[PDB]
Amino acid sequence: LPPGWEKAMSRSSGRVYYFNHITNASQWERPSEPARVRCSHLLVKHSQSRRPSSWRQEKITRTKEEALELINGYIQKIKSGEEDFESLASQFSDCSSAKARGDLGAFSRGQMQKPFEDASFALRTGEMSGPVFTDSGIHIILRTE
Ligand SMILES: Cc1[nH]c(-c2ccccc2)nc1C(=O)O
Repeated sequence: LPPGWEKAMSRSSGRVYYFNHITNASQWERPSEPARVRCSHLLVKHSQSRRPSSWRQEKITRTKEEALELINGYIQKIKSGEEDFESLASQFSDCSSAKARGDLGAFSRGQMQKPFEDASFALRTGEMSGPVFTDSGIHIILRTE
């Protein structure tokens, strides 16, 4: 299986699924290095973020756990097709890239927070991460190129 991916057992179904420990993605289907990738993200900040402030809210007070709960709700809606990623990034991301539907442009290794970068380089084009934790807060990442 590709970088980060491991086979696991579903705790509800007893069905096998696949989990990626670098991107925190999980899916039923079995899965399948560029100098550069392009990603969008949706950032949810919490009270322990390096800067507990954003365009959305002068003082961020939600807890880390309450942030993870928001992130998980947004991932469920994205995966159900109830909302799309760009639209949740625009409305709800605590990063100023929200104004570009979360798009960060192309970057190479050596530029982003390491957990952010490793998750980005382990997604294939089109794929979305699970919750990715950095000092900025909690991220959903979409690799677009
Ligand atoms: C406002 C913001 N954006 C990001 C970020 C983090 C990883 C990748 C791209 C942007 N960090 C922050 C921060 O305020 O800490």
